Amino acid sequence: KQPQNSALVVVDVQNGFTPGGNLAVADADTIIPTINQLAGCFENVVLTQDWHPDNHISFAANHPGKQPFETIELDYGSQVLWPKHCIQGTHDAEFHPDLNIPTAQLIIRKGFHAHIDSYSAFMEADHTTMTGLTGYLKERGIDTVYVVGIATDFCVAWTALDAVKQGFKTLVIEDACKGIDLNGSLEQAWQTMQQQGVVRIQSTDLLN
Amino acid sequence: KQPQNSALVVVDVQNGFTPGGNLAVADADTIIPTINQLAGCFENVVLTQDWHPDNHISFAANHPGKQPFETIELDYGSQVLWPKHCIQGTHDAEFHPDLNIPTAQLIIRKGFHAHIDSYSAFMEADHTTMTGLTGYLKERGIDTVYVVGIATDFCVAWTALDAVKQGFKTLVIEDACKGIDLNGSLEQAWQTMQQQGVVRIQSTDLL
Ligand SMILES: O=C(O)c1cccnc1
Ligand SMILES: O=C(O)c1cccnc1
Ligand SMILES: [Zn+2]
Ligand SMILES: [Zn+2]
Repeated sequence: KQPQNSALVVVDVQNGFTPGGNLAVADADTIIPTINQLAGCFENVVLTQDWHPDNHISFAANHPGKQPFETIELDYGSQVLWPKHCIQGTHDAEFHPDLNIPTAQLIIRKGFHAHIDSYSAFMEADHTTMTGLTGYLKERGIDTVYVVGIATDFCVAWTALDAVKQGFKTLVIEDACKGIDLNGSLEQAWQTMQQQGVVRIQSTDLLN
Repeated sequence: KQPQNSALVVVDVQNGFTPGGNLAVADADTIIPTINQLAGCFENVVLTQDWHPDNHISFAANHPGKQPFETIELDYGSQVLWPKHCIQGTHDAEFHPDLNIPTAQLIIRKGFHAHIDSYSAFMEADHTTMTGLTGYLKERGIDTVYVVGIATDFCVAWTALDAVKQGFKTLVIEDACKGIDLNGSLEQAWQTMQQQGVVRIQSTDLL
């Protein structure tokens, strides 16, 4: 069992990002059993939820003339636009029915500001609005974060990279993640994470 | 329309503490519509969930020869013993079906250490284990906390009192709360809360 100063952060294991959902990442449901097992290795487990209002600025539907998977320039920089997904209170937003972590101690929703996305569970896309997560973990005596979930190259990568920025020892458990790979995002995410000192590990490194 | 520096904390609006549940507080379902309406006044809304393992020390069932509602002495002081309630993953632990706050931004579970209760969403019964809530709220720029839910004299009172300890301006919205009143606990929880400068308001004051 991992020590009290470690937490597992389970990123967006939601209907919306799994097969059948509005932004389904192929095979993303196959990581769930590994995640359920990993969470049993940990004393401390947080789960995140993309939690968008219908009018969110990340939906291509809210920008005249723009299509899913196009990028647009916002006050805070480049924003990829998406199909509508994980809208607050909808089926798409719920956790995947295979997810089974009764010991989870926190559920932190993100992306709820209409005008600011938040792939990261730690900081919003404006690079300035802090979500509360850093404060929560530090108060609990947590100094080490392992990140799993969906998508590797968006919410997992940005959560991991913000965890580093905020002072956490950060690791990503690769086989408990699944990626989208838009215009080469997946390899770039791995390169950036590795440059910034995120440790790339496999589930077998913890379970055995 | 409350400013960004204020948050509504919704305490344990769960099947377990409402009519039908394992630790049912009479009429406690009746506060839910007011709560739903109040959440609509706030930018920032946090929900709490009592979240006990089956093994939990607060259950009478785990102390042979003790009865629900009797008090025993633990390491950290007095502990009321209860019916089994709000066990992790069970129907009893779930939010009440009438609760409707899609804008809620956090759900914090408490009471999950087998050996330590946690009526308060800020600090556990041992007076020392901090739950993370203080840091989360301070990080978000929140300095004022309004508290609603169940029970007025336990999880609501302790949450409010710990919030004061931690430096928040603290209010409790009386008609959006419901109590248990064990041996005078209700009137006393109000006394203590006011002595400590918790503001007692009514939903109509906010709405
Ligand atoms: O990585 C995610 O979970 C994600 C991807 C696209 C949009 N919103 C969230
Ligand atoms: O106030 C509460 O929610 C409460 C009351 C008794 C036991 N556990 C929690
Ligand atoms: Zn999103
Ligand atoms: Zn309890």
